[PDB]
Amino acid sequence: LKPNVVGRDADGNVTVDGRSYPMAESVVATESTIHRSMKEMAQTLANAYKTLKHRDTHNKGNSALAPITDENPLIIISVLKGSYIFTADMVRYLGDCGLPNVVDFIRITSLDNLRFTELTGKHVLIMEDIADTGRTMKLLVEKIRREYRPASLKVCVLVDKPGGRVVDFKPEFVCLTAPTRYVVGYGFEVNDRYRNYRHVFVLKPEYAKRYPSKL
Amino acid sequence: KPNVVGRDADGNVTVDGRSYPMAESVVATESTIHRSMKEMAQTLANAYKTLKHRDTHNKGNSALAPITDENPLIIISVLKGSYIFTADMVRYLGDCGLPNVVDFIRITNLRFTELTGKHVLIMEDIADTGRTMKLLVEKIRREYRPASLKVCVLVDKPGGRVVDFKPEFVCLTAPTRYVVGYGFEVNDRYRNYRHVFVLKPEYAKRYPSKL
Ligand SMILES: Nc1nc2c(ncn2C[C@@H](COCP(=O)(O)O)OC[C@@H](O)P(=O)(O)O)c(=O)[nH]1
Ligand SMILES: Nc1nc2c(ncn2C[C@@H](COCP(=O)(O)O)OC[C@@H](O)P(=O)(O)O)c(=O)[nH]1
Repeated sequence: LKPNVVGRDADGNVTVDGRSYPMAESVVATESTIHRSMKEMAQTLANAYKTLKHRDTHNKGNSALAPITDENPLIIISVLKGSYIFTADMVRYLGDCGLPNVVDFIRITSLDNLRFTELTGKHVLIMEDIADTGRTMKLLVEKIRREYRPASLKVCVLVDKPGGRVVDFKPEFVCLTAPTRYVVGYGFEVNDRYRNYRHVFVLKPEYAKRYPSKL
Repeated sequence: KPNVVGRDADGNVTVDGRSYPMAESVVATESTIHRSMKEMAQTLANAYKTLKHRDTHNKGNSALAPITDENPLIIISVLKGSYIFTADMVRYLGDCGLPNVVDFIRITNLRFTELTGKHVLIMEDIADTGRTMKLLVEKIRREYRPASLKVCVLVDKPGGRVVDFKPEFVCLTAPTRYVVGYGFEVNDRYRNYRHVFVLKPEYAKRYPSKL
């Protein structure tokens, strides 16, 4: 939550706190902005699920609905790969707000299904890093809904790019909004590069095909 | 940054006012964990910074290439218990200026194919008996043939060693007890906690239901 300083070096490259980022054209959101919006999002999510009830799978002898506890946590589906840093930070923030949850990962590239089998009648939250065309999440929502029929199925995204929509999809929860540009940093990649950066940047167009070689 | 560890009215372990009824005791608070990882990031950095390996960015070049954004350090992370640890770690690695990329493998899966002649580092949450990592190391070394293959762990429990395996890099050393928090869990519970706790034995079988 430390305040970040955005500037330019002598070469004219975008710098954040003295560190130069030659691949960046501009700054979408510094680390401070990102975590501030995730802390408030955690509180938003906590308020939305705190008093909710879903099917009891801890005790199968019970027929009544059960509140969200450690026995019957919120089911969080994290979308590999870009969402793993976003998810790691968020679940800890959710813990601060006292929201019981468990995470299973799925790998989608428009492939690697869930290990969880009890999603029926459960409150499920999908954690995706970014929504652009909306195709990835639209396909994922109807797939999860058809195969499991959860009590609820909402989507939380770190970054939303509404200007790039091609289908009818709206994330219930949105941490940040970005312009219709290719962004990098904090999960966002260019052939797995720049993923571990602490800020979200607009990528220079001349860096789009920087690393075409197979990893 | 430093965390206040105490006890509430019921004798339950508390960290920063928040009670943890499942905890027997605190292994390491968030501040300690993060301090260790920052130092480990520096250790890793100084160990790979000057290293050189196969250039796959430019296959036209036959000479070895330094670790750059073109040819990054290959990091293999093990789902699921190691993703939070890996998340924090790669960022500290970014601070220390070490280019790296991460692929995940689930064991209880690698999509990267070009590890040959590359420096590879495995990020694992815990090493106990050593069986999990000894098997993973041998599999990679014969099915990818890397230039180097070292393991970095968050928690080492050397009193649990029953096979021939010693991780090159260790953040925290713990006794032979079952721990929860910060990646470690019991049936996926308590994984999101910011600290590592010794679990009460009675809580070991608290969630027998399949997820
Ligand atoms: N780095 C980066 N990637 C983007 C961006 N916008 C879209 N992608 C692709 C994909 C990310 O996932 C990883 P990958 O598996 O695709 O490599 O997300 C697809 C959904 O946004 P969609 O368009 O709704 O389907 C962006 O601004 N930056
Ligand atoms: N929460 C927690 N988990 C632990 C602990 N000790 C070991 N594990 C997990 C174990 C495999 O667990 C299967 P999974 O559910 O994680 O997939 O991993 C041990 C291998 O590293 P080993 O060295 O070969 O024995 C511990 O103290 N606390």
